[PDB]
Amino acid sequence: MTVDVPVSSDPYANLAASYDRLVDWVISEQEETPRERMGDYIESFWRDQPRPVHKVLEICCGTGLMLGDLQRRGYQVSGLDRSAAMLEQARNRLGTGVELVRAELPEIPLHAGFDAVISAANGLTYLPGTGFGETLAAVARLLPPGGTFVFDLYGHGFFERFYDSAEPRVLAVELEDVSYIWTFTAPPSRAHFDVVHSQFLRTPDAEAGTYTRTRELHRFHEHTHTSVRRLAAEAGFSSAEVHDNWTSRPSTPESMYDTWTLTRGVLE
Amino acid sequence: VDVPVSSDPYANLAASYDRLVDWVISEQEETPRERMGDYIESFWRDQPRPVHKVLEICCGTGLMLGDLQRRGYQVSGLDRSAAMLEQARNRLGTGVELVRAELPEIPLHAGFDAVISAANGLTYLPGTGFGETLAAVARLLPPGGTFVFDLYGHGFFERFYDSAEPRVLAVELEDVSYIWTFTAPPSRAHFDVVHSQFLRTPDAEAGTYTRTRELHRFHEHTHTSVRRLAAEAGFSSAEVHDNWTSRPSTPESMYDTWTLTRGVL
Ligand SMILES: Nc1ncnc2c1ncn2[C@@H]1O[C@H](CSCC[C@H](N)C(=O)O)[C@@H](O)[C@H]1O
Ligand SMILES: Nc1ncnc2c1ncn2[C@@H]1O[C@H](CSCC[C@H](N)C(=O)O)[C@@H](O)[C@H]1O
Repeated sequence: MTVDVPVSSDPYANLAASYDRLVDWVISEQEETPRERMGDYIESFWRDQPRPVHKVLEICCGTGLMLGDLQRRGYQVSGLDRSAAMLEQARNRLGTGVELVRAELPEIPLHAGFDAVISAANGLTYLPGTGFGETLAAVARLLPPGGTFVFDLYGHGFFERFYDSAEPRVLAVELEDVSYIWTFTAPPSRAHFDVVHSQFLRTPDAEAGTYTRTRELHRFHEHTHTSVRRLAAEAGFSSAEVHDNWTSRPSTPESMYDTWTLTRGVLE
Repeated sequence: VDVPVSSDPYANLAASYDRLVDWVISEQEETPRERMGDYIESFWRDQPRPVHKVLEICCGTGLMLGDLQRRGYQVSGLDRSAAMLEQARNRLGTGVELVRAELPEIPLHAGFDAVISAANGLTYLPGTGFGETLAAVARLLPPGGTFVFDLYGHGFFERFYDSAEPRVLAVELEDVSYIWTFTAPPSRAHFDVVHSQFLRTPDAEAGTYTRTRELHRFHEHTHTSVRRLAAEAGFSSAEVHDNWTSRPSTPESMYDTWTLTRGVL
């Protein structure tokens, strides 16, 4: 339909069952960092901090790809996501002993503290500026002095790559049992950035060649370096560094993904 | 999942083709039929013999023929696709002669003042059938009669077959979504596009689509080859320009427009 696709309460509800396979493709062809290398970066940062990390929360934990990596390294992990469908996959991966809470950021209905909080593979880009700042504030209240918060965002280069003309760009891939078509549009103001995620899955109990299309609107926000630094300071983080895509290289106007390392200050 | 060449690659596309052409025009530099007709008419007005009877081979759904019909020419069409010709018969009416045949066969029993082929149908012919088609067209024309057609230019093959991984292009249109995958063998003897098409399923609940996949197999005919085959067919002149303009053709051209003139016997 040429008419606009509305924003659903859970844009991942139809994707959760095929998400892990799609991640494999984004890692191969769209520079997304493997969760093992994200974990290596996170652990290296933690090892530079004076307080040891044991309890870890991931917000926007999705199907648990990042949490599963940390579980295998020996951490006591917990997850939060707004999508029941994603969390069902995470439950299968992590087992029944891991706490997984369904909540929509900036709400974090957890009272006990964590030694560290993370968010991998760009979930925080779904938050508008106001809710992003409130999420940083909520994460700060879970951390002790010196505790860390490590997350990624789409970098400036992502927005310039996929929103560079009045005419929308289209990206597609055909995988074994699913075809995806992504159409990227943004308002003239560029206040947010939309992707229509069209997914074609074979229709069960139907003649060969039959597919069911579902469409979901994924609405992204660019959080600039200057805004992230301001909101981190407001939330009570005494330092905030950014690097290019889970490496030690500087973040630049070309970066496709930015990786933020925040340290909680000493004022409660 | 490999796709073979169908006898009619356009059978599943004919019903959606005119709308797809609107998108190619707005995004892939295909020339509107009115501007192709303008170019053709300007070329004809440089010839000493007036043009009235016009045949288009690879006439498809009749978009080019409809433009010339509007201008007053007596038009005829040839295409191998019954599905495409059904659309052409709707646009042009029942009085226009439309013949189903696969080039190089042209089963017609009278000549034309001019022959055309618009929007790159002749790129589906390999070298041998392309040369035989030029020979068949020459035999429809009087001395000095002209043949105007387009081909994919060198820039098209460079743009879509240079990457280390096969290029994928896509769009969602009205009731149909397309994914195109561009591959070529190492020999580069031909150039393939797999046309993966999701078309709404009639009488099914909303969101049901039927996928069909068609192989479109293209050939690059170099300028040297075209001039050689034009000479062999009996054309005395053969000029090439960039995409239906008077600008010269270059290695960067996406579309080449050929203007051939039949020689004297
Ligand atoms: N406001 C919000 N509150 C909670 N979860 C959110 C959210 N906005 C997006 N998400 C979640 O962000 C996730 C992004 S996909 C990333 C999943 C996982 N971290 C991984 O490494 O693969 C989705 O599961 C989505 O449901
Ligand atoms: N060998 C062949 N013989 C006859 N028609 C052919 C052919 N190879 C390709 N075609 C036809 O070439 C057409 C290309 S599409 C172009 C259609 C029309 N000239 C227009 O201006 O839109 C299709 O209709 C296809 O069926």
